[PDB]
Amino acid sequence: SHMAGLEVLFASAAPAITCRQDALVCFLHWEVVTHGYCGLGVGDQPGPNDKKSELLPAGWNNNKDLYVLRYEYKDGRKLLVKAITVESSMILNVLEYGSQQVADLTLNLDDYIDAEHLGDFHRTYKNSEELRSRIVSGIITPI
Repeated sequence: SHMAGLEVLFASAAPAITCRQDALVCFLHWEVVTHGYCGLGVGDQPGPNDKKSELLPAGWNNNKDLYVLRYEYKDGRKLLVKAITVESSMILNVLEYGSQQVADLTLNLDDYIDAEHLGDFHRTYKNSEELRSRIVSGIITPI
């Protein structure tokens, strides 16, 4: 049991996946999404193109140092997700925009992404299952 779709998302974003970070944030998007959420858009205030969507928002990958993404839960529970690049790592930091609850998590790109396999979804992810737990158990659960 892990939900289907990461391969698709990664295909659907494929032109956009250029750096390790991009793949990291792509994996993150699908875990947010498969656990109740719908993406809303880029940035931290709603721009003019806020489609409720499962896809990555347009310009989700413009800034390789900082990723800013807004989500909104199937039923309720809105979200502001920041993936901050630091050296060989990312800091995930996530706000429930309406309980100012806050989650954190740091991830070593050296241990999870392969820059030498970016062009191949099947070898991009070095530790799908650990990466999946850490993210679930560290960012999603603290609803």
